[PDB]
Amino acid sequence: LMTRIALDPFVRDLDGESAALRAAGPLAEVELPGGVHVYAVTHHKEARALLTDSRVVKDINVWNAWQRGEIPADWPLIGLVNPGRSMLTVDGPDHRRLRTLVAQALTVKRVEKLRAGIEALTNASLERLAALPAGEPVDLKAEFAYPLPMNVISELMGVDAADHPRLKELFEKFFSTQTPPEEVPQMMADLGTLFTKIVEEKKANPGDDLTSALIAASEDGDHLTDEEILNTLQLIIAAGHETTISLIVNVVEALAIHPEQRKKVLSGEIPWEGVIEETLRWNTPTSHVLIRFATEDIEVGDKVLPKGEGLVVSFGALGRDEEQYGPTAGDFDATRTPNRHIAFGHGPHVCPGAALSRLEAGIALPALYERFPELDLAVPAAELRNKPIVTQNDLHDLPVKLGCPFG
Ligand code: HEM
Ligand SMILES: C[C@]12CC[C@H]3[C@@H](CCC4=CC(=O)CC[C@@]43C)[C@@H]1CC[C@@H]2O
Repeated sequence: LMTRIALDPFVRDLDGESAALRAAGPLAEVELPGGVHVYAVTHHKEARALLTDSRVVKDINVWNAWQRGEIPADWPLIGLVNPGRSMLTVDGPDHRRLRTLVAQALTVKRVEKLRAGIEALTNASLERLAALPAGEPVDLKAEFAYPLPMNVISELMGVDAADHPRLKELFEKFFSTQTPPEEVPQMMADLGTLFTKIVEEKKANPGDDLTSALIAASEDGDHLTDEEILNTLQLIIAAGHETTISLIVNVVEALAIHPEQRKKVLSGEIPWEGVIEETLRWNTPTSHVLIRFATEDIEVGDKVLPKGEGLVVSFGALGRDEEQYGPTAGDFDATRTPNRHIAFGHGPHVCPGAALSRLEAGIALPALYERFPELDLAVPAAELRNKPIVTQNDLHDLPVKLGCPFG
């Protein structure tokens, strides 16, 4: 086993961390912030295997370190490691019960119906740009990427829009490695009190949206506790806004660095669905997914994940496995045709909202470059920088000069 790798909480060099984990694969020793030792799978072939192995589980009571009360309650990463009972944290027969009404609501068919809505919100956001003074840089993150998927997923769950500025300011702190440990459990307090408030707004006045579809259904021949709903709602609002925002940003960043490919994208030669997929492989929004545990020793290539130890899937590292995609695994090629990446997961927990975000991004990007065909970065590509979020590949801002609307 190669030298232990300590995930930098300031994300000063993601591309090199990823390469190191690549080198230390298939299974690498890793240290999470606060000195917590866990292992990490960093190869494509082997990550598929562990994700479909029933010996690898989400029950934290299987974690040696947690049995032995070694994980501070004040830990910054506790939010991710132990978020409570939901689809995310259980397995096998118990899992299917919490997933099913959510997996049905986000199929290609049942999400096609939201398109009208997404075109609406995009075509608006575009109006608000250009409404800004031309010539002067704009943060494409704050003005376009952030609000769009939030609005969407708010609509989907029927969340009141007057809680947006408050939800923004809370998720900011949840993800930051530089949020002060004494501040943790009044942030989590207020998330809980925020989500409980709007769940009761829904019981009082049930709408057609998915929050209410969970409420009515539980009462008859299937499951769903008062807590399981509340936890399953946080999961859907968090996962479904964070990741997709980053996808959009990252697509825009990729086309900037690769302008020959951008030229062909804008002309139609390369279809947009190939750019979005390649961006997911090459520069996934989710660098690391937290937390599984071996029920017993598992062979992993020529190493062993010892029974009781934590496991991380390093999607960022494995997104450029040359064993999987050949010698060009390190480069953005939007035409890379057979492209069976796992940015969305594998086995039982694989993303149920893949089709939603593929849809949001496949509407919003071509809309933006139809309106602003000259749009390029306002800063050199190397000055762009990751926010301090160890699991996520999030940029701080994306300043661009729009360059006059040919819409
Ligand atoms: C670019 C966008 C996205 C990426 C890269 C992404 C990635 C992932 C990954 C890797 C997982 C697996 C978690 C694990 O195996 O431990 C996952 C699970 C999940 N994602 Fe996504 N996701 C995206 C968008 C969304 C959206 C839009 C929604 C909801 C509308 C969503 C909801 C979920 C849920 C509910 C789970 C848990 C499913 C389960 O545990 O069975 N995600 N996502
Ligand atoms: C844990 C969590 C649900 C699961 C989310 C997590 C944000 C990070 C994230 C990104 C993914 O790619 C999968 C879903 C996860 C792992 C969310 C933060 C709050 C919410 O309860």
